[PDB]
Amino acid sequence: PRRDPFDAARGADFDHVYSGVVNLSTENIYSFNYTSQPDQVTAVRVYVNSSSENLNYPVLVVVRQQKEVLSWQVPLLFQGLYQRSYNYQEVSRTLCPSEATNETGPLQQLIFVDVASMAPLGAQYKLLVTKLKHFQLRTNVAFHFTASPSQPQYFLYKFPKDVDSVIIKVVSEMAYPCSVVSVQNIMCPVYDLDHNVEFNGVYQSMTKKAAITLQKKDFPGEQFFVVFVIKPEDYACGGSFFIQEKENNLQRKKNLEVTIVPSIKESVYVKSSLFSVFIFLSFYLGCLLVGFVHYLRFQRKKYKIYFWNIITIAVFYALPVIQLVITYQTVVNVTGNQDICYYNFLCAHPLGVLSAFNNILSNLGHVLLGFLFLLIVLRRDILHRRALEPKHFGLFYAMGIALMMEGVLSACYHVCPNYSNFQFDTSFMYMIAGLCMLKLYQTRHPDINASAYSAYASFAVVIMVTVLGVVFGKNDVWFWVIFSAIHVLASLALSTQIYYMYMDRMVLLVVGNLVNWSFALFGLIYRPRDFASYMLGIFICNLLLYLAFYIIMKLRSSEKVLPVPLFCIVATAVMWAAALYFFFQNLSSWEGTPAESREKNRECILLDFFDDHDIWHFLSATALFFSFLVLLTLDDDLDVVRRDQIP
Amino acid sequence: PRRDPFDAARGADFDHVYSGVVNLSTENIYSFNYTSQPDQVTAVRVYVNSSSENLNYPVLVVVRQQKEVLSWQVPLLFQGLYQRSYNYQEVSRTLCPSEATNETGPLQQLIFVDVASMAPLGAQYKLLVTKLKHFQLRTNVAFHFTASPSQPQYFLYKFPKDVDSVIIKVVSEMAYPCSVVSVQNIMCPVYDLDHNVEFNGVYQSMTKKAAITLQKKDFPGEQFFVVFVIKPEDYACGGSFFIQEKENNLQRKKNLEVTIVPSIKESVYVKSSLFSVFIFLSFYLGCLLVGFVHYLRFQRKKYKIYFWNIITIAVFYALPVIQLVITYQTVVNVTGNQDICYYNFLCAHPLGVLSAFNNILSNLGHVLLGFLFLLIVLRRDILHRRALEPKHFGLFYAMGIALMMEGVLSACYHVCPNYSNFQFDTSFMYMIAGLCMLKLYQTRHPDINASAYSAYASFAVVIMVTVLGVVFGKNDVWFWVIFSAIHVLASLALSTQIYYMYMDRMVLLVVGNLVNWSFALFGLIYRPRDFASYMLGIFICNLLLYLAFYIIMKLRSSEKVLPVPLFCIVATAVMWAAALYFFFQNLSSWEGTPAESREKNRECILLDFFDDHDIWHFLSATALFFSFLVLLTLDDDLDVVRRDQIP
Ligand SMILES: CCCCCCCCCCCCC/C=C\[C@@H](O)[C@H](CO)NC(=O)CCCCCCC
Ligand SMILES: CCCCCCCCCCCCC/C=C\[C@@H](O)[C@H](CO)NC(=O)CCCCCCC
Ligand SMILES: *[C@@H]1O[C@H](CO)[C@@H](O[C@@H]2O[C@H](CO)[C@@H](O)[C@H](O)[C@H]2NC(C)=O)[C@H](O)[C@H]1NC(C)=O
Ligand SMILES: *[C@@H]1O[C@H](CO)[C@@H](O[C@@H]2O[C@H](CO)[C@@H](O)[C@H](O)[C@H]2NC(C)=O)[C@H](O)[C@H]1NC(C)=O
Ligand SMILES: *[C@@H]1O[C@H](CO)[C@@H](O[C@@H]2O[C@H](CO)[C@@H](O)[C@H](O)[C@H]2NC(C)=O)[C@H](O)[C@H]1NC(C)=O
Ligand SMILES: *[C@@H]1O[C@H](CO)[C@@H](O[C@@H]2O[C@H](CO)[C@@H](O)[C@H](O)[C@H]2NC(C)=O)[C@H](O)[C@H]1NC(C)=O
Ligand SMILES: CC(C)CCC[C@@H](C)[C@H]1CC[C@H]2[C@@H]3CC=C4C[C@@H](O)CC[C@]4(C)[C@H]3CC[C@]12C
Ligand SMILES: CC(C)CCC[C@@H](C)[C@H]1CC[C@H]2[C@@H]3CC=C4C[C@@H](O)CC[C@]4(C)[C@H]3CC[C@]12C
Ligand SMILES: CC(C)CCC[C@@H](C)[C@H]1CC[C@H]2[C@@H]3CC=C4C[C@@H](O)CC[C@]4(C)[C@H]3CC[C@]12C
Ligand SMILES: CC(C)CCC[C@@H](C)[C@H]1CC[C@H]2[C@@H]3CC=C4C[C@@H](O)CC[C@]4(C)[C@H]3CC[C@]12C
Ligand SMILES: CC(C)CCC[C@@H](C)[C@H]1CC[C@H]2[C@@H]3CC=C4C[C@@H](O)CC[C@]4(C)[C@H]3CC[C@]12C
Ligand SMILES: CC(C)CCC[C@@H](C)[C@H]1CC[C@H]2[C@@H]3CC=C4C[C@@H](O)CC[C@]4(C)[C@H]3CC[C@]12C
Ligand SMILES: CC(C)CCC[C@@H](C)[C@H]1CC[C@H]2[C@@H]3CC=C4C[C@@H](O)CC[C@]4(C)[C@H]3CC[C@]12C
Ligand SMILES: CC(C)CCC[C@@H](C)[C@H]1CC[C@H]2[C@@H]3CC=C4C[C@@H](O)CC[C@]4(C)[C@H]3CC[C@]12C
Ligand SMILES: CC(C)CCC[C@@H](C)[C@H]1CC[C@H]2[C@@H]3CC=C4C[C@@H](O)CC[C@]4(C)[C@H]3CC[C@]12C
Ligand SMILES: CC(C)CCC[C@@H](C)[C@H]1CC[C@H]2[C@@H]3CC=C4C[C@@H](O)CC[C@]4(C)[C@H]3CC[C@]12C
Ligand SMILES: CC(C)CCC[C@@H](C)[C@H]1CC[C@H]2[C@@H]3CC=C4C[C@@H](O)CC[C@]4(C)[C@H]3CC[C@]12C
Ligand SMILES: CC(C)CCC[C@@H](C)[C@H]1CC[C@H]2[C@@H]3CC=C4C[C@@H](O)CC[C@]4(C)[C@H]3CC[C@]12C
Ligand SMILES: CC(C)CCC[C@@H](C)[C@H]1CC[C@H]2[C@@H]3CC=C4C[C@@H](O)CC[C@]4(C)[C@H]3CC[C@]12C
Ligand SMILES: CCCCCCCC/C=C\CCCCCCCC(=O)O
Ligand SMILES: CCCCCCCC/C=C\CCCCCCCC(=O)O
Ligand SMILES: *[C@@H]1O[C@H](CO)[C@@H](O)[C@H](O)[C@H]1NC(C)=O
Ligand SMILES: *[C@@H]1O[C@H](CO)[C@@H](O)[C@H](O)[C@H]1NC(C)=O
Ligand SMILES: *[C@@H]1O[C@H](CO)[C@@H](O)[C@H](O)[C@H]1NC(C)=O
Ligand SMILES: *[C@@H]1O[C@H](CO)[C@@H](O)[C@H](O)[C@H]1NC(C)=O
Ligand SMILES: [Ca+2]
Ligand SMILES: [Ca+2]
Ligand SMILES: [Zn+2]
Ligand SMILES: [Zn+2]
Repeated sequence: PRRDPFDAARGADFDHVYSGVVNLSTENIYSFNYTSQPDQVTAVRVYVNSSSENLNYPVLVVVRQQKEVLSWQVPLLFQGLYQRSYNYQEVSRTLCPSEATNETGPLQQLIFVDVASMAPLGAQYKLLVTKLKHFQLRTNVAFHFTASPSQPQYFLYKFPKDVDSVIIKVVSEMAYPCSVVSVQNIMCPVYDLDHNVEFNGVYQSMTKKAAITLQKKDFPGEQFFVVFVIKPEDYACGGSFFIQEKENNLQRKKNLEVTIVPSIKESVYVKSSLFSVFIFLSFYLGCLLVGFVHYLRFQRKKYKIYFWNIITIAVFYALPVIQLVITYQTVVNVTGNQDICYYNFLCAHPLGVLSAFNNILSNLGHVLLGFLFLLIVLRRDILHRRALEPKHFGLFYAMGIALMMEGVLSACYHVCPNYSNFQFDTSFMYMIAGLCMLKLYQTRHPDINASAYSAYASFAVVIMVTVLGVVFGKNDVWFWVIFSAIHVLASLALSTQIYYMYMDRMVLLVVGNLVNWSFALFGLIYRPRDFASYMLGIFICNLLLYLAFYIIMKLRSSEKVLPVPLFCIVATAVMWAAALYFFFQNLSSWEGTPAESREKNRECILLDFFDDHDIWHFLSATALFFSFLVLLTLDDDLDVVRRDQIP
Repeated sequence: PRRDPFDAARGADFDHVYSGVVNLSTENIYSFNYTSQPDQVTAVRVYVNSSSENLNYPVLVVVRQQKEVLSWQVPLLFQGLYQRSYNYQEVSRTLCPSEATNETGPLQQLIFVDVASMAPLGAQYKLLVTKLKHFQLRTNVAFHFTASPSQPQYFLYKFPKDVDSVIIKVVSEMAYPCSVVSVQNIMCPVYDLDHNVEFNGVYQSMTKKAAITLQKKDFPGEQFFVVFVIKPEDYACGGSFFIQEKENNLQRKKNLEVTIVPSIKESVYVKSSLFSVFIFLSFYLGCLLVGFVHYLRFQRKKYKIYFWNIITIAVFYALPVIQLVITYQTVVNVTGNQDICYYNFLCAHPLGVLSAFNNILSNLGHVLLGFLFLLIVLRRDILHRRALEPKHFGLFYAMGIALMMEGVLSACYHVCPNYSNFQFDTSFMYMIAGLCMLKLYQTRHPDINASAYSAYASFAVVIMVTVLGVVFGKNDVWFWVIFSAIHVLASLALSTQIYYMYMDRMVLLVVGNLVNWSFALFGLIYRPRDFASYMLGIFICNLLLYLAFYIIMKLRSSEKVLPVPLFCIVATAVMWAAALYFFFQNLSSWEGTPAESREKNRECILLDFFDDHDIWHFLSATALFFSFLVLLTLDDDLDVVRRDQIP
């Protein structure tokens, strides 16, 4: 079979459109010839059109280079998820470039394009082969382009000498189509197809936003390829089947803008760590100063088992979650799949094997303030015991331990947030609250009744409300039924609690009922994603309302308050308002697909290191500490009445 | 460029070897022609050989059919993991068949094969195109074949009219190379390459064994393709640098044998469920019978808060694990990746959305026997309270709840076992043991000391030993250090405990030390994969061994025993022996890669439903129940001594 390609290989030119017709007894060969100079990269792009009547007899296209062969067919055919098919009549591909070194010198390159078909009568085609002027990407310079499910794109980036780490930020002005962004190494071939893109590099599915962080040391040669591949359907990105438009002539054209920006330096790490440590060591320093001043001026002129049980429970609850999150982080590091953790990729600063270092360093406040509260409670206990030789000190010990464990579990959860972890930190608080309530009720004894046995009934209702939330997830009318059930339960539980402990009585009862109804309407506005956290927030705010009612009844001239109580309460109110502002900024969400969560990402504001969530962590820790301080030292004037005052 | 393929397309013959030389000015074209008859499937296979000097100028091969174009190059190039390359001189592929049905009638088919190269002098090649006689697979008939990294294979299976579910079992005699087995649907194209095989169907990585279960209703047309693809390196399958035989020219040939077998029916499900329920309801029936007999013959002629605390802890520990395993199962069902859960794939029988129904139904014994034990203890407590108007009843309630929770947590773990789940069920037991020991020590009071505070020191040593095991995993001499440490700790802890409670005393001390040293030797022989479970087993065996000294001392004519105690001890001894036998048959392991774990899979022996692990579950539950019964009813004869006997 002696065939000479050069006999019919037409010497073709770049940037020229060739029309043709091919059938069984015909085949078309085009020969393209060019030269590559040193220290310069040239990419070639091939475009083929064919009309859609060629369904049973497509047009087969083959591209031959010195070491590679590529091939496809027009129109491209895609298989849907629900037995549906799509066809695209325009196909474009970029051929893998070969860099030229000064030692090698300029090289001559030859390319062959073969177009064939098996149509009995004839198939029409149009061909166009061009060079790419915009192939190499520059730092800090935004680049716009367009992609299609049959026309994938990819570009080249070279690391600058000084830069040690970069971030690729990709933004589109509209979702649907949804795509995949991949980063791969230089060596050919380049996997830019739907069925092999998620094989080599690191990739992220995206609809409106995407961000990837890279380090120089992981790329030999200090260069990489960025590949953009569109998908035929939006099922994987939270959408439905094909959204046909007026122009859809099948095409899903997505307009994209890409930027590559250098990352921060380690001085930012040092400054952020020092600030975070000092802002909370200031509390210890101030407490020591106040104690020293009081000693200089004013002085001159049983529960152990209830502590060790909680310690044991905390340790043996914390260990497995630590192991699980370690496994998650290792898997994410190894595989390169970045759709596992729901980070805030715009301000996820890594350190070592850690992906988001800031989100873990932000939890220092919980631990430090819990330890300081434990120290204060221990001081009070020691002083009381020495004076005797103040009854619920075990409750305050449990409070401090719960604060510290909240910090620890939040740090564990933020290693890799997904939809299989929030439950641990949500449920530890339920366990601690149940233990504390049971111990308090037993310590109070029945005596009269006591009260009306509402506490364990409410806790049980909480238990199967959590069970029901586990069973049915956003299931028809069950959602509204359980929502109304829990709201009414909280309402009448607060009602009976305030009644069992006189116009102020029913005035405050009506106020509390109105506040609970306001909570109900707020929940009606925005549906609650998770039931356990919703109930926990309602429970905490109900306790705050009860504390407010208690202090308002104490402030009716029956008793007095020291400077420390009202200083603590005003600090608590201010800090709670400040924290509640930041609580409503959600930069990610495990409720939806990773792309939808990525749509909400935001840059960070404080010293270029901390986003809204870190500030929320800080403020919540401070507010909880001050609220606990209010709770502990509220009854101090009653010490004036001697002979075994209120405990 | 008008070119006629038929001018040089030599009419070629099947099963004939064609040799040739091609270069820049020469291209070889072969035309193959055949016919497909109705109700018959034919597949075509293409083979290309090329020598090794064609490194910079390979041979490019293109295959053209009516609706598909395929292409590759010889020698095939593969990229390693640490910057290495491999080249293969022989390539072969199977073309996607098109089945002809009676309404369409026989179809004439034409195929073109084009061979080209850009060598400046000349490149040699050899080509052979054949039909496949053995393409369709039959039921219960083994089939042998051979595969290579550059010669993937795949076959077709059609569901019989009556079989509703099948199992594909693949077996090879030697690992290294390690391969991938995939199941996909009928519609072309077929992904049989390293970079796209894990995209559409369901797949498993294998070295010696593989097993996949399929249901008919998931496949339109009731047929599928089974694809076998070998890998260039063994890194993903627990392997090191690829092994090269003395003979090998590079080629990693793998001999495989594949069988397809129908699955079991629902009658087995019904029979197994009935047997599992009744074998444990027999205990309730016998207890009721003995109570009725005792009533007919012999009669004719404070802790509440502890129970509720334990219940709260159990519930709020159990829930998040349930959510986590639900998420795991949903993910493994959706993504089709069967390397996530470490099942025993040879006897994993699905039901609904459950992948291994037997491994969960085998846990009924724990729950049922725990309920029976709790009922017995409650009866004893009620009778004692009625007689008064019997001290550690809270401890026995704790044991019953612990049996409940062991059953529940093991059932949760077996939903999808991997290297993230054993920690929960391991740690709950440590938490329960610590709480119970603390309660016992506090209630018994120091009085004298009490003892030497050995228990708290031992538990602390357990604490940071578990922490260290979390930190260092098989890290050089540290492994041996911690091993010797906890064996020594157990030895002297047991020595102190027995000494604090007389040649018999020294005899028993020597016996206990020798037993602990035997444990140390056994641990030296086989390394402990997990530290926490090793410590738990050591503690359990030491506990029943301490019970052994207790009874042997009690039978020194000072006191007697009733029929129930010695029946219980003989029962627990024999059932512990049987359970310990079944405990050493490991059919899966998360220590290694999924393929290495699959190497240990085994069929199931009991009623075609239950493997060895299920028998272990049953026997362990029964043995634990009888040991608890031994503990509860050991001191009954001393009730003869009235006036406030021992509590
Ligand atoms: C019975 C005696 C006291 C028991 C003490 C233990 C239980 C009280 C909570 C202890 C501190 C845990 C912190 C609570 C909540 C927040 O961290 C989280 C947000 O991550 N949940 C949320 O839901 C957000 C917070 C909701 C805010 C409500 C409005 C102020
Ligand atoms: C201290 C007062 C009583 C406390 C009661 C609660 C704590 C004791 C443990 C209760 C039983 C839990 C189950 C134990 C073991 C097995 O399930 C597992 C293997 O699945 N571990 C294993 O290690 C296997 C079993 C090892 C057996 C060794 C030889 C008998
Ligand atoms: C479609 O195929 C037919 C034959 O199957 C082609 O007809 C002849 O093609 C040769 C090839 O160069 C010409 O030399 C003859 O002149 C053609 N015959 C006639 C009567 O025109 C036909 O050319 C093919 N279609 C196209 C567009 O090339
Ligand atoms: C293939 O079809 C596309 C779409 O019909 C053609 O793209 C058009 O190109 C012209 C430039 O000559 C533009 O003015 C039009 O706006 C384009 N149409 C669009 C963007 O929808 C393309 O020229 C055709 N030919 C090739 C070789 O691609
Ligand atoms: C290798 O290429 C050279 C030129 O590029 C071929 O030399 C001529 O090839 C044509 C077509 O095959 C023949 O008609 C001439 O007779 C060849 N010239 C000579 C001097 O032999 C050469 O044939 C190619 N190699 C092979 C094996 O065909
Ligand atoms: C390609 O090379 C292989 C290996 O050299 C050839 O396979 C040999 O085939 C013959 C029969 O023709 C056997 O007797 C040998 O044992 C085979 N060698 C092996 C398996 O290593 C093959 O024939 C060559 N040609 C083609 C077209 O594949
Ligand atoms: C190799 C490059 C990244 C070095 C840059 C130095 C950075 C990574 C170092 C310098 C100061 C360090 C911090 C100093 C103090 C603390 C508080 C301590 O309780 C936890 C560790 C932590 C938070 C350190 C983390 C690592 C740190 C931020
Ligand atoms: C025995 C009882 C009454 C002791 C009560 C605890 C005392 C020592 C605690 C409770 C509230 C504390 C204050 C709370 C907040 C601040 C603001 C901070 O920027 C400096 C420290 C300072 C000023 C703390 C000093 C110590 C403090 C006064
Ligand atoms: C009570 C106080 C002392 C508790 C302090 C807990 C701190 C030190 C623990 C809790 C959770 C831990 C993290 C859990 C998981 C991982 C992932 C692993 O790949 C690197 C270490 C890292 C990031 C751990 C670092 C240490 C860590 C932050
Ligand atoms: C040594 C290897 C084989 C251990 C296997 C563990 C890996 C493969 C498992 C363990 C935990 C798993 C993840 C658990 C939860 C999620 C979140 C979900 O939205 C997508 C699936 C995903 C991301 C799972 C993917 C597979 C996974 C990462
Ligand atoms: C005592 C406590 C721990 C018992 C908790 C039982 C809960 C977790 C169990 C009992 C019944 C279970 C359900 C039974 C059936 C189905 C239908 C299936 O398509 C999805 C899972 C789902 C919805 C199960 C989810 C888990 C479930 C709700
Ligand atoms: C959405 C789920 C998953 C988590 C968040 C749920 C909890 C923490 C949320 C949901 C409803 C919220 C409350 C709704 C309304 C009010 C009244 C307003 O004057 C102060 C804030 C307050 C009191 C909110 C506090 C936080 C809250 C209790
Ligand atoms: C302890 C509590 C009751 C103290 C007072 C809390 C007040 C000051 C808090 C609670 C609810 C908060 C608001 C909740 C929601 C929003 C909408 C947002 O787009 C801007 C901030 C804004 C408007 C917050 C401002 C501060 C706010 C009004
Ligand atoms: C549609 C096909 C699969 C129907 C076949 C019937 C099978 C699946 C049915 C028939 C009898 C059933 C069992 C009957 C009793 C029990 C004990 C109970 O404590 C849990 C459910 C369990 C274990 C059932 C599981 C499902 C079961 C085995
Ligand atoms: C108050 C004290 C003495 C109560 C003692 C519990 C008695 C009633 C229990 C403890 C051990 C029990 C036995 C344990 C196991 C079996 C084997 C079974 O195939 C028949 C019932 C039988 C033989 C049980 C009968 C009831 C039994 C004897
Ligand atoms: C104290 C007794 C009553 C507790 C009984 C617990 C049993 C009924 C619970 C505990 C764990 C549960 C399983 C946990 C996870 C899943 C996966 C989900 O996709 C289907 C339900 C299934 C398979 C649950 C079935 C019911 C289950 C086995
Ligand atoms: C109070 C208890 C819960 C604290 C337990 C601390 C444990 C979980 C922490 C403390 C120090 C941590 C280690 C610190 C550094 C490294 C090196 C890194 O390459 C792998 C993770 C590893 C090995 C961490 C694993 C988690 C770790 C061991
Ligand atoms: C291997 C890890 C992961 C889990 C298993 C650890 C525990 C359960 C194993 C390891 C060592 C084992 C012991 C080794 C030696 C003896 C003495 C022999 O006469 C009876 C079995 C007995 C008493 C074994 C019981 C089970 C045991 C304690
Ligand atoms: C409570 C205990 C001390 C009762 C006596 C336990 C005896 C009978 C048990 C403990 C360890 C067991 C052995 C463990 C492992 C093996 C190796 C296996 O290939 C054959 C069975 C054999 C040899 C078992 C036989 C039974 C065995 C010897
Ligand atoms: C409750 C959380 C409190 C957080 C305290 C500070 C957290 C410090 C965490 C670990 C820092 C070092 C480990 C990070 C990766 C180790 C790799 C390396 O450092 O080289
Ligand atoms: C401690 C565990 C004891 C196990 C008791 C029996 C387990 C029964 C588990 C659930 C059975 C029904 C759920 C299985 C899949 C439901 C889907 C379906 O049946 O259609
Ligand atoms: C490609 O162009 C160069 C420049 O003139 C020429 O020397 C070379 O022969 C051309 N290649 C072919 C195959 O014609
Ligand atoms: C290659 O050599 C030329 C000759 O001066 C030089 O300009 C160029 O920088 C060299 N390439 C590199 C990468 O240094
Ligand atoms: C293939 O063989 C059949 C049988 O003789 C013949 O009719 C047909 O023309 C052949 N195909 C071609 C392209 O000649
Ligand atoms: C098609 O028709 C033939 C004619 O007898 C028959 O044998 C064959 O079974 C039919 N095909 C099917 C799928 O039934
Ligand atoms: Ca590449
Ligand atoms: Ca397919
Ligand atoms: Zn958080
Ligand atoms: Zn098990």
